[PDB]
Amino acid sequence: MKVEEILEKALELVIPDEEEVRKGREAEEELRRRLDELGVEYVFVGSYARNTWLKGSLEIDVFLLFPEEFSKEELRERGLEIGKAVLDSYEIRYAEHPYVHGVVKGVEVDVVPCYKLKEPKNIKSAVDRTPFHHKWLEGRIKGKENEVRLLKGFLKANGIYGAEYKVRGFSGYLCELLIVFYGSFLETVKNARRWTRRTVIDVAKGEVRKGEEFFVVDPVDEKRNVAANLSLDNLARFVHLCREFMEAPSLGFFKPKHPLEIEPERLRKIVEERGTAVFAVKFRKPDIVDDNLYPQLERASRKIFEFLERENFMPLRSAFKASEEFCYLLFECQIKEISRVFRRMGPQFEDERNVKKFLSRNRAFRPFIENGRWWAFEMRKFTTPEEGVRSYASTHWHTLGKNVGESIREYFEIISGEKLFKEPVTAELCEMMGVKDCCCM
Amino acid sequence: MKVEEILEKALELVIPDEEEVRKGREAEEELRRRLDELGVEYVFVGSYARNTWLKGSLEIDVFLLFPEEFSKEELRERGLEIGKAVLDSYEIRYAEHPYVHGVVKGVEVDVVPCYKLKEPKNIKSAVDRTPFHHKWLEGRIKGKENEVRLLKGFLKANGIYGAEYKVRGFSGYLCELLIVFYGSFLETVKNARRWTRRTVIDVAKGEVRKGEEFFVVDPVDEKRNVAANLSLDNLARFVHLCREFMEAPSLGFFKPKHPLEIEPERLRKIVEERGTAVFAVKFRKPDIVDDNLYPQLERASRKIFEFLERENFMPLRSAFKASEEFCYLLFECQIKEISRVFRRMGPQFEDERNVKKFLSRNRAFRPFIENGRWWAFEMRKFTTPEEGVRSYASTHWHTLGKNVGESIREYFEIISGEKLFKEPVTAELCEMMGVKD
RNA sequence: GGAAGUAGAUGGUUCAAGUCCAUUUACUUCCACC
RNA sequence: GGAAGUAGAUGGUUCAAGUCCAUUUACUUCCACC
Ligand SMILES: Nc1ncnc2c1ncn2[C@@H]1O[C@H](COP(=O)(O)OP(=O)(O)OP(=O)(O)O)[C@@H](O)[C@H]1O
Ligand SMILES: Nc1ncnc2c1ncn2[C@@H]1O[C@H](COP(=O)(O)OP(=O)(O)OP(=O)(O)O)[C@@H](O)[C@H]1O
Ligand SMILES: [Mn+2]
Repeated sequence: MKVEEILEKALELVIPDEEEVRKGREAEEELRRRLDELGVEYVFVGSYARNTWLKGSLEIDVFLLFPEEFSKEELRERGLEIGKAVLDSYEIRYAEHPYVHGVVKGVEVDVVPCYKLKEPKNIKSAVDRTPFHHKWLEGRIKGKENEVRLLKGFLKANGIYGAEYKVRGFSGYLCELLIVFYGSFLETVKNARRWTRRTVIDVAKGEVRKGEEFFVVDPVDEKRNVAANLSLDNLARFVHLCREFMEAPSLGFFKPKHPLEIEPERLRKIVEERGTAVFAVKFRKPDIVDDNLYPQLERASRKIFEFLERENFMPLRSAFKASEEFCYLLFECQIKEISRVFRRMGPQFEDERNVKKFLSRNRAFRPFIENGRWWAFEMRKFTTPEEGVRSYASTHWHTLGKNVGESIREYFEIISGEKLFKEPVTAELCEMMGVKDCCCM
Repeated sequence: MKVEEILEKALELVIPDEEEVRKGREAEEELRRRLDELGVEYVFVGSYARNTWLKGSLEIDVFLLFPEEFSKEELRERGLEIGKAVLDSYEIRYAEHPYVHGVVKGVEVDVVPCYKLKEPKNIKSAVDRTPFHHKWLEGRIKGKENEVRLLKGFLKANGIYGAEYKVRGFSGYLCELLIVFYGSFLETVKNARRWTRRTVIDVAKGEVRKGEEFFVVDPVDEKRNVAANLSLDNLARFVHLCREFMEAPSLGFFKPKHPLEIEPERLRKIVEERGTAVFAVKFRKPDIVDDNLYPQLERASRKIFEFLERENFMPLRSAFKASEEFCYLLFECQIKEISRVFRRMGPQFEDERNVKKFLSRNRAFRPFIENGRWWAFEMRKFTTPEEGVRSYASTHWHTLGKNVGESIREYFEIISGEKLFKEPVTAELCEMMGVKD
């Protein structure tokens, strides 16, 4: 179909209906009656206050403005007090900046404490720009909300919406800025296509520039990269998505895909067809927030992956999963088994004193001469990748992030092959190996 | 036994006995008589003519002299004809410069044609320097001819004596030059220790030097490297050898130990203990002289070894063997079997046009992005180093040396596992695998 | 918590470490959690 | 026959390989067979 019609149909996927808006307005009225009764300085920020929220994804943001003089400790104490005071029921978990998550009249709320500033240049808390963002966006976003919703739909469906470490994709606010910078979803997509990894997009200045890295300049604070946590890979995924959408437009880009329930039998065959070593490390999930788990999970992966590569097991790709009570670290290797013996470089034949030291050692085989250098044969303490990481992880748990490294210490195991296939990691496995035709809807 | 007491014993193995020399002088008188009777300018050279041959292996060198006017061909025709005429039973097989190998009274003989030059500069024939070697070295070795004999046995018990491509070792002449430079086998051994690949020995002026690479100058032709064919590794073996002898001297350094008969069962265990892929390419041996063969076996093997590495089989070492009718290229590999899928590198996402082509190629698995750029899983054609070289040797036979290549082109088998060990390549596997029993 | 940078200092590995594998002190950043 | 080198001519691989795998024509050495 023509791109214009594909977008009209996409709007039914991304615009909240009056069921949900009603439910939000009267959630807003209640929240206000409560906060007013409490006589506190507050301000509605975020997608709800600018009507740029997606269908079925409503969350109201209430900011409480405290005096700049307040300590970090007082900011916490009162923040949570009011937040608790104001919600039908609540929940407190945060990685660094304190807030309370909760519900009023069946709708989700974040009540967040912050400092009231005259300038967002220099910032006490980490969220101090948010009420300035809104003030910047408030007038400039009007009548473009649906463009925003389209871009947020396109992103979510394609798994790259959100700046959190779990996603490392596009923040909601980044979406709003882009729509402001580019006019419309379509125009964002059409331009997105020629973003290099060095595209600097200075919204306030209306400029596109070449810099050291991809960088969206926060209108509100110039030092701030709005896309600071957008992975170079997700940037790439996005520009590819754009190029692909404009060749062949489709409502598909706006509907999300889901892993297909794949038989432990079919992927037995797939793995053996590939003939690779695939195994995971299974360990108990440290009870910490998402934004803390995921970097350490990434870290754990890199470290073993690198261990695997300097040990010549020739790793391909790595992935991870965090279930309810377990985390897995998945790997695939080209080498299932390596020989016991390997080569070690020795001193040049002339360097007498070091040659002395080099054959000093007790070795099963005699060292030889090659291209005018001594060389030895020595044994490996392991010959398969599973054996390797079993050893690596046992002795190097410390280096695997503070919390997983500790959970791995208390207990970890290796699962490989069919045993591993009855674990809730198949989706990653499929994804990791580039398995075709295993996603749907 | 002290230092000099080891050269004493060795003398019986290096100096020719009563019988051996006496069979020479008469086999020499017999030779002058036929050659004179033919009326040729000829002159005796080499180890026998300088009383510098090792006991047991004697070879008389006779040089036919000719005017410079003779064509490349003319030199060759008379050279062979006079040769055939002079010897008893005789043999011709050479790689470039025509000589004739034979037997007289019972001993082995070489008769080589060459041109009578004024000076060994712009040397016409290949071997023209030999008379001019003799003319300089005769009167400078008169009495120290037992210092070469000690050096020769030493190097020949170590299989690193002989400049020919099967040995890449020390030339007989070079050893003679090491005595005239140093004065004694022992002193030669002393300095050897601080020899480097950077060494330039100048016999002409008697001066050690750190020039280009290793270079023993010929005082007869300054531009010759008398050490031209000594390998870097074979150098390395001699200099380590001399370090070992100096610190712990033995007669064992003169005994030629006979390549261990390690049973086919024993190393099947060692190879399985090492857990490595160890196979050989077996093919019919081309009917060519050694000097054209061994360089081709070197090349053949080098090329396959380099294939192996670039194919991620992680080879350790290689070796080769020439038998009656067969040749063997041996390899050992860390990887017995590699996965079927591998990674091909794509282009950076920004490059729309190359990304589009890279994605258009039919594969079995979705390509992915990693660290900015596209990557693709691809299926290998072979999963074992054996399947590997079968495929390589099949297609690249021509790059594997002129003749060995032709031979591989006709036929070869890849032998490994149980079948390999019952073939005449065990000696070479031990050496290659660094075995001690 | 993660990442980055600066000035360190230890361990282990190697014939050989400022470089490889870990550890740790000090300091300046940044990101995520809104 | 092998190797080092100067001046080009292709062919395969690959998204791209003037850089990977090969091939080829000249002129230039050099080594082994003594
Ligand atoms: N990573 C971030 N970078 C910049 N601003 C942020 C970030 N996270 C939150 N904010 C600010 O806080 C506001 C509320 O953010 P929140 O995480 O509640 O999502 P949102 O912007 O409301 O959009 P949506 O609800 O559609 O995901 C944002 O509009 C923005 O001003
Ligand atoms: N590669 C070489 N380089 C220089 N000179 C050589 C070479 N090969 C042979 N010659 C010359 O030809 C002569 C005869 O060589 P031949 O191959 O018969 O052995 P040799 O040097 O006489 O010693 P032996 O016969 O004891 O091994 C030598 O004395 C030497 O002068
Ligand atoms: Mn929100």
